Amino acid sequence: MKTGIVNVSSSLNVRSSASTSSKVIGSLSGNTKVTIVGEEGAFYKIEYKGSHGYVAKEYI
Repeated sequence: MKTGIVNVSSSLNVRSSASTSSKVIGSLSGNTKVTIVGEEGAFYKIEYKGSHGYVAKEYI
């Protein structure tokens, strides 16, 4: 139930998987609400903008 808050930094690149080679695919907004839904590697799974992208958990 409890959601996580994205670290209101200044910039954050969203990948397509727990791989850097995946490259960028979209940009997420800080302070955005995301209902976590699983995790893999040094990244977590989320669902926003009707789409899904991986994000670092260490930064959050």
